[PDB]
Amino acid sequence: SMLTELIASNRRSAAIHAFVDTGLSTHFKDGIYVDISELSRKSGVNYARFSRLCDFLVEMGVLVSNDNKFRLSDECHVFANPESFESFMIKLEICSHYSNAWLMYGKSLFEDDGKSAFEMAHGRPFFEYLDGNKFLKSNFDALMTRVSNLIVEKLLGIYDFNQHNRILDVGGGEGELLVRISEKVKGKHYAVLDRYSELPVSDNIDFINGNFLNSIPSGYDLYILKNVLHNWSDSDSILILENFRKAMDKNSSLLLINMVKEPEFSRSFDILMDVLFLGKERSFTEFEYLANQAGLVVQETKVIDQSYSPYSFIKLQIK
Amino acid sequence: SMLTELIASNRRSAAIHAFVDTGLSTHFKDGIYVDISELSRKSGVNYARFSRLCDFLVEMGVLVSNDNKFRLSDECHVFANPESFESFMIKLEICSHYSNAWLMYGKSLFEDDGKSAFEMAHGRPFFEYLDGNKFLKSNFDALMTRVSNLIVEKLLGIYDFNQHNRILDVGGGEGELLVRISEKVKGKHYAVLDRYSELPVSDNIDFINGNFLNSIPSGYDLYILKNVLHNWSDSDSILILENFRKAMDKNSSLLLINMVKEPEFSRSFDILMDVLFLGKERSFTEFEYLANQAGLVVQETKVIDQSYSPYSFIKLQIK
Ligand SMILES: Nc1ncnc2c1ncn2[C@@H]1O[C@H](CSCC[C@H](N)C(=O)O)[C@@H](O)[C@H]1O
Ligand SMILES: Nc1ncnc2c1ncn2[C@@H]1O[C@H](CSCC[C@H](N)C(=O)O)[C@@H](O)[C@H]1O
Ligand SMILES: COc1cc(O)cc2c1C(=O)c1c(O)cccc1C2=O
Ligand SMILES: COc1cc(O)cc2c1C(=O)c1c(O)cccc1C2=O
Ligand SMILES: [Cl-]
Ligand SMILES: [Cl-]
Ligand code: NA
Ligand code: NA
Ligand code: NA
Ligand code: NA
Repeated sequence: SMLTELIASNRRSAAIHAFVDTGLSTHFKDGIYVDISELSRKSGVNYARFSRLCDFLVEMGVLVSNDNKFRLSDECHVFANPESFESFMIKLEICSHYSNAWLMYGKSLFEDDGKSAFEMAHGRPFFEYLDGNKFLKSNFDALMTRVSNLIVEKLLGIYDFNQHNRILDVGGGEGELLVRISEKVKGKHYAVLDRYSELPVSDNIDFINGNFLNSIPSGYDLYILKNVLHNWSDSDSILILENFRKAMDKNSSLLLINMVKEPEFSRSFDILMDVLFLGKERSFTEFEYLANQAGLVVQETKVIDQSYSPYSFIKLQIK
Repeated sequence: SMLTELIASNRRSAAIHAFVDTGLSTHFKDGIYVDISELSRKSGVNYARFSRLCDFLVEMGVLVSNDNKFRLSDECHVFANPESFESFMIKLEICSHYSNAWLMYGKSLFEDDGKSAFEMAHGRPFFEYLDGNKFLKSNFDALMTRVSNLIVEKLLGIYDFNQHNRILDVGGGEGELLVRISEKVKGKHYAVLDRYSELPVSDNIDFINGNFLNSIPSGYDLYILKNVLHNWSDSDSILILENFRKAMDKNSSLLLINMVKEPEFSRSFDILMDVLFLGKERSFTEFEYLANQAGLVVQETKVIDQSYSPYSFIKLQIK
């Protein structure tokens, strides 16, 4: 029935995980039709049991069935690429750590101790836990790198980065957003601030071990804060933006770049942010309120279209 | 995007689990519109965070919004009743044991040692593992009891049980099917065979600790095997049906009752049976083949429509 299949939504995620995480999906590059008998002989996957998984993947629209063969659907071409953001998303979505966090979600709703479902499961908040877990950290940082790579071309197209001299990407992770910007916009100073036990190394990138809850370093005319605030409470968000306002002079600019809450799109990500961080999706208006409270003003507003989600682009300056 | 929401199908299951497993759904009995402010004050659930969950549950069609209040959709009325099959399905669907089984599914497809994804995760096959896990055993047996209770009315309607005298339900679990048949079909001898560490007690029900892989007790004129064969390989299924043929005389009948593989219905359950048992869903044709190979012939076939799945009713007799 519709309802029992809704209850069993997890089966769709777990099916995709088996198909993509094993690397079986990498045999379906360039929309090629795959004979499962041949794939079974080449890969050593069980023919009868994988054929049954392929029938389910057809039902979900991941595979297209023709002439006793299967191809990826046009939109699922990304599953053939293990470097795609969707491949890294699949690795994490139903990993044990996320699963066990989701199992504490119900209980998390009856607590007001500021402990995420993730912390209730694993004993530390998300990013603190990732310091001790290479699987989660490597794959999460990899995922953030892939979605950074996807938006950078559109970002360069809607904002003049050439006007700026000193650029700091705050919570920039592996720092791939600025590495890509630095390749198109030459002759600037490029710095990336995050939590680093060992500093990353990249050509003409200054990696700074820091904490945006404590302080943001002064002496940059461009600050970038991309996909950070949705990991934080309203109070922690205001604290971060206040730390920016203190670090900024009259001429400096802050680019607040985030996935933005719109009524046309699914709320599933809003619930994941609650489970992992006690974070939330915010509308442009809700972002603007937090900026105002922190003593910042909106100079420019733009919407950037990504395949998976709309993005708010908010240029901020001190009042 | 549709694709990222497909990858994140698990979030739908986890949201329903948080809503139902906490008992919050039990505040929505009799299609009543609930004020979330009042529910938050009464239950101690966080208002803002539960309201966000309610928005996701409306999106999924579990909740219906009117006048800033929420009711269960008509089909989701079952979530208000903690004794419903749908409540027990929710409890098990994303429990840690099922999740960890699903995470071994990919690896299971490359092995041919007869070890299920579940056994690979947990160290024993499903039913053996349940002997040492009260959470899994009690909830699984409860789920089977609820779905037995749902089918009994239509089953009595399509077959004359009054013609029989000695009736054995094989792998009958808690014995709910025969207990319900017994209270509408009086004056018979009722027996239930399963794997019991302690024999259940029920009025005029003979509970038998047995093993249908080894032997079925003879002398019954009606045998019932409901929702067993989908837990077993084709070879183990033939063995079970062979043990019936040995136990049966000319006059005895075997009612093979099972969820049946139809093209119109989802293959998700077929994949779950692979993960948990190296089992599978079968068409009437495939069931008839197994029966024939065991030396049983089809006397009559009927289709029983249940809300969640179509059922095959197959009356079998010795050659
Ligand atoms: N207290 C803190 N100080 C600095 N960085 C922090 C932090 N807590 C979390 N972070 C970092 O914040 C980042 C959030 S994920 C976003 C990464 C990057 N801006 C992008 O959009 O692709 C992570 O890299 C995490 O390590
Ligand atoms: N070797 C074995 N011998 C007997 N019963 C077995 C068995 N292995 C598993 N079972 C039982 O088979 C049942 C499968 S679930 C089906 C239960 C019931 N017939 C119903 O339709 O609701 C479980 O109760 C399980 O304990
Ligand atoms: C916990 O996951 C995230 C944390 C972030 O700070 C930002 C993103 C994510 C995501 O999981 C994510 C995703 O799964 C798909 C597309 C984008 C993102 C994030 O930007
Ligand atoms: C392990 O799960 C099952 C094993 C069975 O032998 C029969 C059923 C199930 C189910 O999980 C199940 C379900 O989740 C929802 C409706 C029916 C069933 C079974 O009949
Ligand atoms: Cl997402
Ligand atoms: Cl089901
Ligand atoms: Na719970
Ligand atoms: Na189940
Ligand atoms: Na889970
Ligand atoms: Na889990």
